Amino acid sequence: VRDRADLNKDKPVIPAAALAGYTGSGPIQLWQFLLELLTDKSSQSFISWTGDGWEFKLSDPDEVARRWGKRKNKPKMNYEKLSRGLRYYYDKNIIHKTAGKRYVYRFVSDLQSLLGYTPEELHAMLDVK
Amino acid sequence: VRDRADLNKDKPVIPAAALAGYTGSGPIQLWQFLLELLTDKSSQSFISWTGDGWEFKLSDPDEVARRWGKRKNKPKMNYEKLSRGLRYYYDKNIIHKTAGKRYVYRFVSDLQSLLGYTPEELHAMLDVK
DNA sequence: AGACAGGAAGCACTTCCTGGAG
DNA sequence: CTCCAGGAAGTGCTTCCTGTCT
Repeated sequence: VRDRADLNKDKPVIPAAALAGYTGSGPIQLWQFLLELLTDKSSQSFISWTGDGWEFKLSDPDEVARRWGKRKNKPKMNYEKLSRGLRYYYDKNIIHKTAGKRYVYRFVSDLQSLLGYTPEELHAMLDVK
Repeated sequence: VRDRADLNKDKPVIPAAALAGYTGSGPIQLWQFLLELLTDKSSQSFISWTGDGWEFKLSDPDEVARRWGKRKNKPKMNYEKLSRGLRYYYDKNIIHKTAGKRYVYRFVSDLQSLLGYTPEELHAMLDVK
């Protein structure tokens, strides 16, 4: 059995650069970035899936903001501003706020027809219940 | 003498990403993009310094646009549009258009005191004139 | 107080287009 | 024609602020 296919490795399952390159959507966007962090085993301490579908929660809001800023060269980035970005998604039907729960948002389920992966397949690949 | 791990190889003398990080100017901008290609030995075939100060020339506009498009994930990018972005630099005083010379522009923001380099030195680190 | 909704203004283009000069 | 100038509209935030709830 020479032809070995040991899947991927230890890198974000859905990296932002590739997603954005694939869709030719322009420079990387906030939701694409959060998607990368979420499909990456290591990032799991400051951002994770709540287990309920596409609902995710920013366990440590500032760590996520710090990286968002470091990624776009916006040193003064933080959650108060990062979140304004999310609120604009409410109309564009991309992400919605999970009312009543601190730091909790949910992608619209149509992300599944774009990614090709099911929230459950993604949960499995990583490790969440 | 092992401490001879001191190179000056084939990587841009001024990467756009690092320049942006150094200034914390946000996503890579077009003028930073062209700066990187101009300070990269391997790109002297489609874009290069004309030898007069910071005057540069797009010897192959389409290749520059293509590359520009690939950096920001905008596959439909062409010179027609890249040059529109350049024109918006006139009122911002970042670039001046050499009149009577196809595809020739000049950086006019004070690049020397921001990069620390000199038109001459950069000309030296490269083989231009 | 911090989380959160959304108005307002600004930034750096990207995309479309009229129009003028060589 | 192609280059080139610049108007006008739109995107995806970034930055700032009022106001509400909790």
